[PDB]
Amino acid sequence: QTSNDYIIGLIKKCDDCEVSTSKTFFYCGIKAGASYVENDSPYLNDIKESISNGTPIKIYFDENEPERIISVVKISNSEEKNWNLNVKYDETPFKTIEDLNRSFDFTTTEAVNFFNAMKNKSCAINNQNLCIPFQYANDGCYARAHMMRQHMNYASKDCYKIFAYGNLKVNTSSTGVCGIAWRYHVAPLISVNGVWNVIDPSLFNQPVTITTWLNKMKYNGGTVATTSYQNSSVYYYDYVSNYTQYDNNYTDTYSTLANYRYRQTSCSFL
Repeated sequence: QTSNDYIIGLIKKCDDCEVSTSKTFFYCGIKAGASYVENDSPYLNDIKESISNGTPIKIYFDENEPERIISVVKISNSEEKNWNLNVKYDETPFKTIEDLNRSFDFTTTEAVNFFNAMKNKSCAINNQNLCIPFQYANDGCYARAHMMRQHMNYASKDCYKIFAYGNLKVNTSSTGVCGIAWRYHVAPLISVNGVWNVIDPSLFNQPVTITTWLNKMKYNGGTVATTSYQNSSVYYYDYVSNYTQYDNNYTDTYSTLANYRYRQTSCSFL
């Protein structure tokens, strides 16, 4: 088995995943969705060793089944250095909404135009280099949010990132049931007439309130454990460990957009 689908990062055991005597579930790097490896896989011990040492590794995924780990391999010293250079452990500065209230300000129509402009960059609508894979719900929220941030900044606007964490579940099907499960989700957050609005074309067709955004992620008994607010420069943030990843040159963003460019949402449950 071969694949061009890899990432470099930490692996964590998935505690609240489906019980199985044949598969073991993990979270790889900063993916919002779980992966798994077969229990008889000759790489399972490499995964465990990586967890014990708390070090990043390269993980390859089945090109026909993106959730499935087909191998892992130790990374080089330069790969490890480059990975470490984007990592910080630090508390989020922001604990409340009032903290955000201190360019971040959009008019109502500025917000709507921006939303629409981002929606039109979807790979499903305009398939081209750097298109944003809104059509692929399983993963990639971190890169979609960071790319939206870049486009904002070009117009001299900025945002915060809102992260939700928990047993997140959404129904992506308009007609029936195409359920997707996440450990977290992130989207840009902008100020419109003094109300913070989430900009998430992967879930909505317009700017919405935080409450509306969070409520979407409680499908089929889904729950939100907590949320975190972050500077837009923050690519990923783990509220439990304070793990913080930056992507200042949009290297990982571009790589992720490209990886998911042609992917279609795969229903986690039916």
